[PDB]
Amino acid sequence: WNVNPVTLVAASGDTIKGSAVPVEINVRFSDLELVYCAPGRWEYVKNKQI
Amino acid sequence: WNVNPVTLVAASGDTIKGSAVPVEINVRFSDLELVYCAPGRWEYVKNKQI
Repeated sequence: WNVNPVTLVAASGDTIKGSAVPVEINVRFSDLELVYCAPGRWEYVKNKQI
Repeated sequence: WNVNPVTLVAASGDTIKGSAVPVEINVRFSDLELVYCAPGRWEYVKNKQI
């Protein structure tokens, strides 16, 4: 990540956050903690890495 | 930790960070989180005691 990054795709339905469009991560190091959150949501730890 | 300090060690092999010389964790609490990272690197969260 950076270089060729993530492409994060939630499929329709319950959003990860906001408008559900696929999120991308430039952040060089990164680690992704995401849970399905009862209001039909996928939590994402904001800006983080090692 | 604090008090009697830690010693993290990188000896030859791959560098933890930078020069691989042993990095010493002073701080009272600490959380040691490192990976073996394909650029031969062991990255640990700075600060992030418990």
